[PDB]
Amino acid sequence: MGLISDADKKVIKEEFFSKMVNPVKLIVFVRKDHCQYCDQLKQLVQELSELTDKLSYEIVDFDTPEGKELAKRYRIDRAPATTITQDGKDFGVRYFGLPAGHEFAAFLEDIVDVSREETNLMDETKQAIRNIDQDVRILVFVTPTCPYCPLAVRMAHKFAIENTKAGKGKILGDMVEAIEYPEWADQYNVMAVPKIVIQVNGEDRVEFEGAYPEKMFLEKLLSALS
Amino acid sequence: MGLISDADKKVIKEEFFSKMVNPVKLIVFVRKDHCQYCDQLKQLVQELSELTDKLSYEIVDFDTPEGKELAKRYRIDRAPATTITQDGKDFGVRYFGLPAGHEFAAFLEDIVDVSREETNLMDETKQAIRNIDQDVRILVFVTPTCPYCPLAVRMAHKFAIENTKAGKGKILGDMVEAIEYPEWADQYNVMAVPKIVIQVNGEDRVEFEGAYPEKMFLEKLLSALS
Ligand SMILES: [Zn+2]
Ligand SMILES: [Zn+2]
Repeated sequence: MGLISDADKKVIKEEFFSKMVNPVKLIVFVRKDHCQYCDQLKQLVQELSELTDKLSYEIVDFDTPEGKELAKRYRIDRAPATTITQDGKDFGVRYFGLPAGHEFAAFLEDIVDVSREETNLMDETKQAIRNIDQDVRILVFVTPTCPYCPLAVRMAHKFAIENTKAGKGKILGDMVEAIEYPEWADQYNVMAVPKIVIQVNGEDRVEFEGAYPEKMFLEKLLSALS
Repeated sequence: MGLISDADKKVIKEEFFSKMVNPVKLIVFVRKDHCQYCDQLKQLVQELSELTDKLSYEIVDFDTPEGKELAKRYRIDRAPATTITQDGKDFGVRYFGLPAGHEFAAFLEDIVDVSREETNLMDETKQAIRNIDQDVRILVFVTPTCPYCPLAVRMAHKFAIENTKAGKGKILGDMVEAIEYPEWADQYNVMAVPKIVIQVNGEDRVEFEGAYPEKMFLEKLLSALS
């Protein structure tokens, strides 16, 4: 039932989904082993798609040969994962795990921006991001209780949307819910969050902790591109 | 080196350790397998004991038959764990994992209260806590980035100190650093923190999320004692 209260539904419809333009499809990858919150993720996306005719979803079994083929196409290497697409078009906007806590609002805002295919990034930032031609993966490790984590996840996602808009689609912005991916978090000594890891061509280049303002965050990414 | 800066040392000495009365001994349990931050914990306690002659420590290897005997005596069932004692006397004040983030200040405050063998708990709360005669274990799951988590950990620890003072010593207040104990956190569906689990006689009785004020927190514990 109410993973989303009826009062919440009204707010979501009025303050978020009323701003949608193009149809968005939530492609969710799940599996049978080690998916503690997979059912919650499943029901969340289903309840959200009932609030508007511009939102749809597709549940994919990562364990199947079919799911593996789809994942590869969407550059997904783990499950649970959700990529927010514009009618199936990959925008590099992904969430690994459950978007709980204030990550929920970031999830909704991401849906709107992919739908609008634009962001509120500063002009200078947009110019730089749209010029990036290298494969970049931005991992943003977060925990459910983290006031500033959403800012970092949204920044990574705005970068991905703009690069996709430019026709490159080379930036992957990945929110990673640490509680659900302990081995991955441990790999990067994640304690304080948000912890950001920028990889270029599959190799680590820059790692830092904290939600940095737009200008400083951009600077970090550009420096990793050296 | 500086897990603790020299400026930090001055603050610690002046605002915390200057208030100590009786000697405190930090008994730390470590192991070889799955102790990612064991070395950091080790160096932290060693650096802290250098700031005052009223603080000492003892590193115990949980893997050894000797360490297992000591752990049993200190009611420790996992490693890494640190119990804050008054010259070796068990006060039910434990930390499972690294006291990073603002848990560091809570760690220092706990050292002072065990040293003083008293707390700032309200009179009514003290009266009720000192009367508890049942075995109670309060688990407080936290993450490094969690503004209100320290409040809950300190409340659990103040309860343990008072019950020990009363001559009962039946309350165990356990801070559990979720990142380091994922299996344990998963067992209790820990997402939002702090998540509190109150067990009486080894069995779960009450589970809730959030730092509740003193009165409400006490109410929760008493209700589990029914
Ligand atoms: Zn409104
Ligand atoms: Zn001062």
